[PDB]
Amino acid sequence: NLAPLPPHVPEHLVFDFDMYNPSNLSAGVQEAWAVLQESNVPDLVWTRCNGGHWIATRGQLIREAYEDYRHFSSECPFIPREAGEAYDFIPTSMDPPEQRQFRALANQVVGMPVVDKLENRIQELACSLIESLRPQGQCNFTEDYAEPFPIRIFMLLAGLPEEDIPHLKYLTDQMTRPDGSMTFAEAKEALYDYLIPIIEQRRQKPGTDAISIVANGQVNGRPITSDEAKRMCGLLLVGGLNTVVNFLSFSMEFLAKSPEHRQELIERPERIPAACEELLRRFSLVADGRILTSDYEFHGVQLKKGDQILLPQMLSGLDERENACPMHVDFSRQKVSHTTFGHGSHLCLGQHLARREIIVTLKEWLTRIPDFSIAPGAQIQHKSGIVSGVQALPLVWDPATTKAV
Ligand code: HEM
Ligand SMILES: CC1(C)[C@@H]2CC[C@@]1(C)C(=O)C2
Ligand SMILES: [K+]
Repeated sequence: NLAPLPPHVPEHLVFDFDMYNPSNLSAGVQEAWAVLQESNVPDLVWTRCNGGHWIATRGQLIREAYEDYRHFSSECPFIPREAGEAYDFIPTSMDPPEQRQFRALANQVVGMPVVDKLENRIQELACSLIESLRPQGQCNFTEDYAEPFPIRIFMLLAGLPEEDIPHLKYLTDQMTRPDGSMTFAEAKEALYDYLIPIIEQRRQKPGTDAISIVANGQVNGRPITSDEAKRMCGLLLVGGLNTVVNFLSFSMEFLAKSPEHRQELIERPERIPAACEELLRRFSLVADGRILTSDYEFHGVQLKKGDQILLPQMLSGLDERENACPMHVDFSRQKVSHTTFGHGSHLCLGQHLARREIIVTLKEWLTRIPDFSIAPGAQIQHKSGIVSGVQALPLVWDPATTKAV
């Protein structure tokens, strides 16, 4: 159902795009979202779907809005409104300068230093998972690697039982790609019920894991509260279980269909970091937004206080104004422009971990399984939401062409 058009919204700016089920989804999710950048669509439109909200379609506007937190607040960053209001993760639900201290603490646990420290376990796991698959001559990448690799590394960092992964993944799936079984608030409360006793125990008997570090951290001179700890940890769980996990599948689906791109990285490995960046652009997958703090005219459009605006991080790099031939993958672009990891004060803190996991995957997989393809008769399907994903990715290969190291 489309929501009634608000009086202040001109009819020529309406474009009923459903971020949870785009029309051209069969052509791939990024392609489905790119229809918003066709010549028939204004730079800023209003969709009546999911309660009704604005959507900035150009990199220029997305960057702008993400910078101007005074007008575009993180307080209600998710669509639909019920989700945006229930969303209380730290520091994502706060605007500068309040998020400052909280962002610093989260940085201690998932920042650059920590990624350096865990580099060996990351390399270890990738190699391990891949050496297991190698002889099989086939695998469902989404469950055999995309999920275990990033998630187990996160469980290791947070000090959580790998036994809890299925329960935790389901809950985070409901917060990014809702299947209807639970509302955001319900998924959040279940997640919080899981976290609370664990935070309690670690505040009493502190450890070296991320949860202990956060739970016993200091924010602005005083100790962090159990609630604040819970809200930051809730966010870490989502980032850990529902980001790289989804992205790896888009990348590997592409590689499975691009023999020439695979060989290119095999021959010239020094290019992998650039290829990681290019894949991050072409297969960007996040889309959240902000809320108007007051009436405001943005690029000739009258925005009303309380209006929600989706600022798809995914679109900036697909914008032909930012990158020529945006849908083409070219590992040697002189500049890969994108906002895949966000923009503004909330720029992703886990980006260093994400890039390491991606780069390690690229090199390690290609070393052992240089030639692979999508299973014949496989119909790959994508799913859309706050973070898009791949339903399943059936891969097949000849073991005789692979090699152990
Ligand atoms: C492919 C990988 C990833 C992508 C595309 C991604 C994307 C994003 C985006 C777009 C934002 C900003 C959202 C906003 O402004 O409202 C963000 C923030 C954040 N990300 Fe990531 N992320 C990735 C991986 C991770 C991982 C592995 C973690 C770690 C668990 C993580 C933790 C965070 C945190 C804590 C923030 C909040 C920072 C703040 O509010 O100041 N992310 N991420
Ligand atoms: C939008 C995000 C990818 C970023 C990290 C996890 C996520 C869903 C958030 O809530 C902030
Ligand atoms: K909120």
